[PDB]
Amino acid sequence: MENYLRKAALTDMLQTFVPYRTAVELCALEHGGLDTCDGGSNGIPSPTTTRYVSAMSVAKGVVSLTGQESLNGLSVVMTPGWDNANGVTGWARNCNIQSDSALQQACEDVFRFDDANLVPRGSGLEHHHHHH
Repeated sequence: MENYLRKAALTDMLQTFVPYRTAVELCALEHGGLDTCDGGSNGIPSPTTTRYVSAMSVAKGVVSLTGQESLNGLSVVMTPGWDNANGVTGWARNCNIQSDSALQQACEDVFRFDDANLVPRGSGLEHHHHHH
């Protein structure tokens, strides 16, 4: 339930992302593009792993964290939005761990996500059958 020690670790992991957020915003602001916000280009450092970091990728400002801490098998998908037309500019968080709901309990605590601020994830059904 609590898991404060691991939680604070995940908190620090999130706190490590915080500085990079500015770089993400700088990218989208200066280059006017989310498309330029990839790891290893546009001033954004190349995707790498620190001692505690297991894996992380940077794609169009979106960043996936994989097997981080006890959350082995789990992948967190941080999806920043930059849509002035939708009045939205924030980071959407999602925990994808299919085999271990227990790990989700830990990640969702720090990476907590509101219904409106989570990127939708589904099994097998991602394609939208609109063209009939």
